[PDB]
Amino acid sequence: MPRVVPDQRSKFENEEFFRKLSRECEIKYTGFRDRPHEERQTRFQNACRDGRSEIAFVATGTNLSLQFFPASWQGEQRQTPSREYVDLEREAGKVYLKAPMILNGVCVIWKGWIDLHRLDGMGCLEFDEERAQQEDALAQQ
Repeated sequence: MPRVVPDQRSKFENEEFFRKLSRECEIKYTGFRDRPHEERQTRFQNACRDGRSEIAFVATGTNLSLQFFPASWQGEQRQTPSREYVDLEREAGKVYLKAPMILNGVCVIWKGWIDLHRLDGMGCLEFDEERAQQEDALAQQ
């Protein structure tokens, strides 16, 4: 029972929420900051160390827990935060990340940056055309 639909991009491109979300729109923190927000700033930057953060989406007020790390890491058991997938450097004031997730029978990727002052930023969704193809290969051998 595969999860990839005939046209994964068809849904990621035609689906409404999937579309409005497939794009880029304001985002903010709404995970474990409900209590220690100002600290959450470090909890988030500290979570970026483990390639995992909890970001909220202003588009439709949807909570999202994503795991961002270099997918090209094989055997590297140790978890290291690289600006390749999880940035924590001053490349534009805030820090942006990229993580590959599984959305409605389609390979998706959420990318966005968080502001280290207000604890909010800009997020967006994207579809994976590199892995999407393999789904066909693996699903079809």
